[PDB]
Amino acid sequence: EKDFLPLYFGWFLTKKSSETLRKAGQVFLEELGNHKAFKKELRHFISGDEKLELVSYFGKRPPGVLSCTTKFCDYGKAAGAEEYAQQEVVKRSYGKAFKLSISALFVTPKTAGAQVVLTDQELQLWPSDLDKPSASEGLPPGSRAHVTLGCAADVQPVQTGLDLLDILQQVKGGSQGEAVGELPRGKLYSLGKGRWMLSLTKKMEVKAIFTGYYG
Ligand SMILES: NC(=O)c1ccc[n+]([C@@H]2O[C@H](COP(=O)([O-])OP(=O)(O)OC[C@H]3O[C@@H](n4cnc5c(N)ncnc54)[C@H](OP(=O)(O)O)[C@@H]3O)[C@@H](O)[C@H]2O)c1
Repeated sequence: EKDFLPLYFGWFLTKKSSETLRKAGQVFLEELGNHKAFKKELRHFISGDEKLELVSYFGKRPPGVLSCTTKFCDYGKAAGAEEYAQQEVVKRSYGKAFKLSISALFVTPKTAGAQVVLTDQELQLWPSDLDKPSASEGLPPGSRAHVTLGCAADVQPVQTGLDLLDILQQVKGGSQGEAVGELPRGKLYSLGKGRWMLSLTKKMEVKAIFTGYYG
């Protein structure tokens, strides 16, 4: 027989970079929740019902260290998972160190995350797979790349990547609007339908190892 694969592949940030980014994500959620322009849009954010504390709202958080997922394999059950694992480049890079560039932080009524911009070599570790779900269109590859920081209670694993994909798809169409504020890290935007994106002024470099997760 052949040996079974991980739940997923990806970069797994260092203790430091996880701690460094996790705290940075949590400062953002308070700055946002405590922002007037934000408090103006709770009607589009939730359904019913006062000021909301986003850090408890996104109550489902990463147990330990943060990670950027490349290919979710589900132990071989997922499509293209098989071809993706035998790629030479995936085998070349398994165990190698990497640095990732976080260009922005976002929030929607479902997820909080951090956009990841992959380099050209890192993009080679991105699955150029056949069966793109509606969102992938239009955006350069690797755009889906992110790190999950939080999810609302009843939200499913895939949504974080889709939330970012929907947002970028809108910036694509030029519906960003103008920056409605200058958060301490950078520029803020309201995209409607309870969507937001902060474009960091100095992009955050985190160090990580490309490996697989089983658990
Ligand atoms: N013994 C245990 O059971 C144990 C112990 C410790 C921790 N855990 C946690 O339990 C989790 C198990 O995974 P899960 O049930 O949360 O999600 P999952 O479906 O098992 O997938 C795991 C990861 O893959 C990504 N993913 C999930 N669905 C996807 C899809 N349709 N397309 C692309 N990527 C997808 C997500 O990463 P992104 O959101 O980053 O894209 C997610 O964090 C692990 O993440 C681990 O942290 C479990």
